[PDB]
Parts: sequence; structure tokens; C-alpha cells
Amino acid sequence: HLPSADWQRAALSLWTHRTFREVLKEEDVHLTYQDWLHLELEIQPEADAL
Amino acid sequence: HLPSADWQRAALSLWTHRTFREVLKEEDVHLTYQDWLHLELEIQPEADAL
Repeated sequence: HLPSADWQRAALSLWTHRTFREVLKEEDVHLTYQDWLHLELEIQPEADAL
Repeated sequence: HLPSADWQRAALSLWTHRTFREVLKEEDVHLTYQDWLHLELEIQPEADAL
């Protein structure tokens, strides 16, 4: 779909790596609902990638 | 009147002007709801005055 597939491969290899899974359990990094909102609020409807 | 003063003063001075009020009585020009739309829709949100 979107830019060069080695970038996507980096993304998915990191998403799949076990140590990343273990990092996702000692969580101040749980991506709070409000945190995600403070992110999503920022994207204007100009260049959305979607 | 023809001054080269700035546009804000120019436009509002014009809008005050009587003969323009008289022009705004003989209307294929009174800006139908759909006319308003056919101008409005084409603005993008990305660039805008407001």
C-alpha cells in the first residue's frame, strides 16, 4: 500500500519481536485512552494517510 | 470612489454604498442557498481565511 515495504517489514518485525511483547507488560506505556485522544486530535483532515 | 487604500476599508465602504443596495434589489444575484453552497463547497479546510 503505503511507502517502501522494508519500512513495513521493520514495523512488523518490531511488532512481532518477543522482547517488544515483554516491554508491553511493564506499562506506564499502555497508551491510555486519553493519551491516544491527545494524539488523534492533532491530525487535521488535510493529510490523513487514510 | 477610487482610493487605493486597503481592502477592508474599501470593501465595507462599498457595502455601505447606497447604489450597491439598489443593485441588491434587482436580483438574479441575491445568492440562493444553493448558490451559497456552490461557492462554499469548493473551499478546502486545509487552507482557509477562517
